[PDB]
Amino acid sequence: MASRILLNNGAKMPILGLGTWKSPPGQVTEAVKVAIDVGYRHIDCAHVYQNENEVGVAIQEKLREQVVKREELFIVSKLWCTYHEKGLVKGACQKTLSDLKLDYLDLYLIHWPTGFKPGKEFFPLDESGNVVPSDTNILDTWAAMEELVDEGLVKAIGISNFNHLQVEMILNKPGLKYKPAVNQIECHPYLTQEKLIQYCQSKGIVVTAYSPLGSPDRPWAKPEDPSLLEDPRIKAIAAKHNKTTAQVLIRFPMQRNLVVIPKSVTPERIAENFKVFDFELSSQDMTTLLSYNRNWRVCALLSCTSHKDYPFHEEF
Ligand SMILES: NC(=O)c1ccc[n+]([C@@H]2O[C@H](COP(=O)([O-])OP(=O)(O)OC[C@H]3O[C@@H](n4cnc5c(N)ncnc54)[C@H](OP(=O)(O)O)[C@@H]3O)[C@@H](O)[C@H]2O)c1
Repeated sequence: MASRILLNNGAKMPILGLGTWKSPPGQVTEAVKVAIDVGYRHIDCAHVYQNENEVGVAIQEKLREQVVKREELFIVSKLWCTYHEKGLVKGACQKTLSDLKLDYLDLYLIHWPTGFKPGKEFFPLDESGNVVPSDTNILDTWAAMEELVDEGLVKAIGISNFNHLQVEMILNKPGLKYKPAVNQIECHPYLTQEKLIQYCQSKGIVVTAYSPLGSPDRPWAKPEDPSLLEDPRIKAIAAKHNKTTAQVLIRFPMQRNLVVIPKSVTPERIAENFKVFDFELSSQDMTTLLSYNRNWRVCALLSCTSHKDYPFHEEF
């Protein structure tokens, strides 16, 4: 298992990163400092997580402390849906850069294919509860992303939560200047994503798997929901390999040539989750884990199911 994957912009991306959604602002600075101390070189961020300033304090301290060089870090952030307009993308990117204390991002993603009305609210509502869309389409927002590469603000651009028709729309864009480097999608044994992964990989797009542990801290969790970390079948694979269930769930996407971004703010778990470069799941184990697919999503963007660009009506 090599530690980095080559992207279609010629840069290398670490295959294991630290997620930061739901990491409290008073804990995430320590989480990121611990992560860099124990070997993580990739941090996954987003403006909508409301904690980039605190992530940036950790990054800056470790760069100042010469624990790591900027060229060795791979920092990812994401353009939120209320900034898809051509004239707002640069300022959104620069706010993220200012918060993270960076003068460039390694990778900047369109967070969702759905544009929303600009304004202070991240989910602007009509008086009945539906998301108010933007009329800007995915192709014009992609051209604005391409401008960020040409201005030196980001080294690579990509997409997140795009279905295969939407990836194809980008690839078929008239005048396309830069292909997406990455599609970041939910992926774990209950949402195995074979068709969309195959498609992206065949096009040279690297896939990043989010919520690899099934996001047990997601806000909308219901007791009745399936639970990866408690599934006795997965616990049995882990026991056979003398690893934790989380370590099996992180190694699984790595062996599919995916990048994976488990989140923790607990120092012991941050270190445990990185200790996945020293064992191998067999092909039988991989096929067994794939067999647990049930098309179950943590993140279904349920307030946006009538948006023209809602991604999850499509079979993949
Ligand atoms: N592009 C998108 O739309 C999108 C959507 C969702 C997620 N993401 C990204 O993907 C990252 C990961 O997904 P996620 O945050 O949904 O969830 P996740 O990584 O699947 O699970 C995080 C949860 O697992 C717990 N945990 C971590 N390591 C553990 C271990 N070794 N043993 C037991 N429990 C453990 C964490 O607890 P503690 O933190 O308390 O330790 C937290 O409650 C996000 O943080 C974000 O960066 C992106």
